[PDB]
Amino acid sequence: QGLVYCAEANPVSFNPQVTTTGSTIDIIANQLYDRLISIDPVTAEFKSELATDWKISKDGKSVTFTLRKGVKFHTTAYFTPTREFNADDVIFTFSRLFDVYNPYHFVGDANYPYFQSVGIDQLIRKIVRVSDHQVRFELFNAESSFLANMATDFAVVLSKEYAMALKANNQENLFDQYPVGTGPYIYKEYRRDHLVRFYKNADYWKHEVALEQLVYDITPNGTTRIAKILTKECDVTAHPSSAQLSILAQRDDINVERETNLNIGYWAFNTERPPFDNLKVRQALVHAIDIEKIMQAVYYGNGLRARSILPPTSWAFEPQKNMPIFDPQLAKKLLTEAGYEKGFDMSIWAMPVSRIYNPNARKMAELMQSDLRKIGVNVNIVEYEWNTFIQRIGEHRHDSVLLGWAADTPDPDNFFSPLLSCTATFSGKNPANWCNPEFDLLLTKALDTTDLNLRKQYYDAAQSMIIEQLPLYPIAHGMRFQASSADVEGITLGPFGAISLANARKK
Repeated sequence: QGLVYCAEANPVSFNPQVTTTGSTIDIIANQLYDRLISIDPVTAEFKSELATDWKISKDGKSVTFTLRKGVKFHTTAYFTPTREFNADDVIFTFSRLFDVYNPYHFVGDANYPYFQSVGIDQLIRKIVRVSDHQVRFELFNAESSFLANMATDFAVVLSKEYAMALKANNQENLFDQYPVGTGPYIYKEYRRDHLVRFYKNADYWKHEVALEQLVYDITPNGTTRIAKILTKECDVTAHPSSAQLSILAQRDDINVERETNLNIGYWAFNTERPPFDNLKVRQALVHAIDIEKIMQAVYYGNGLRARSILPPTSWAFEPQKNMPIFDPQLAKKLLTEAGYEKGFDMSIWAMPVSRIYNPNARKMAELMQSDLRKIGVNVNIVEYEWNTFIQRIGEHRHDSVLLGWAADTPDPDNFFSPLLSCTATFSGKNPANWCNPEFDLLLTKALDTTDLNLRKQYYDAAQSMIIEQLPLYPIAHGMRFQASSADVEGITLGPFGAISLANARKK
């Protein structure tokens, strides 16, 4: 038997290294690949994946991974391995991110958005082959988030042999399109904007894989995904429309999981674009927004109002005393002092698809447009296809944007570096377009130490800084939902990271 998953977007690649977009990661990361290590969703301890063991040196500058033996790369229509997984695959995979001499470093777009945002090339000096099944990472400095970064869905292990065979024929451009991994499923077919089809990996190292066939039905329209699960054309539906949760709840043969999750939905200002570079304007705009109306009409009472950019479940969470409160009069008063008592036009870019942190950006934008009109700010709503949308926000084309972040790890840095740091801005991320070295300094110091208390102190000051300067306005944290036919079991919906179907089964 097989399983049909209704995906909300086309995958932008079959290599997790080149995107941070959940829509893509959900499809490819846990299905085709494995990592060196993962993070236990309950205890937050690192768990063995392709690494059986790891040790950090005294000074935190060397990390040694012992590797699993007997691990096979996929046999696909286009590739048949000659050897089992080893240290060379690790050294190739990760050096491709930071080493300009790696022959794939510049392949495709030459962009690795997560890794560049956390400044990977200022972190890894080199990777040493101590033996066939052991490698040592040498770092320029200790970073307390390093293992957490090696546990992200982006840190998959690629095939050096495949990479090299394609290079010998000048077909490096196929590497990221026709993937080879060690994961539970294998690439069979992809039809742009229609479907992707994976097959069971009969050689999977970790366990026997239950499903023979995995199909992703690319279906951007939220109501259509509801429709498809109701008619049983799909067995699993990504990100169900909150307006249709009640309908799904009433169907006996449909299960809907609802889980707490580390995420933030926010309204980011393009801080390099006047007038949004003016702090008074940013303050004015936020006080104009009826957030409680939003908690009700958008999140349907299922979200938690944001008290900080960090979700209350983050270990560094600290509620901010000066969170802006809804006050149109105060909003009007600031707008004037900012020099805009006749207001101005502005765009609010809205996502076309439901996300954990914002189930309906369009509706939220419309509510905001209505609120803002009341103080003379004329909003036009901008919206594009999901992947196009992410790309243009990455180019900072917008005045302001409704976006957010679903955390890939429970390490608080995962909210800060990829979101608000200088390097993030220079790597096509950071919707606020905010480069503040004094803020970046706090994040560096939080990483110079492993001491939780010391880290939290810096994250406390980082949190306060975001509220004072308002590069973005934290709005809410959402629940993670997923709908599936009652015939489906073994699906993992955790508090961070992408979906996995590795243990999925029917009946």
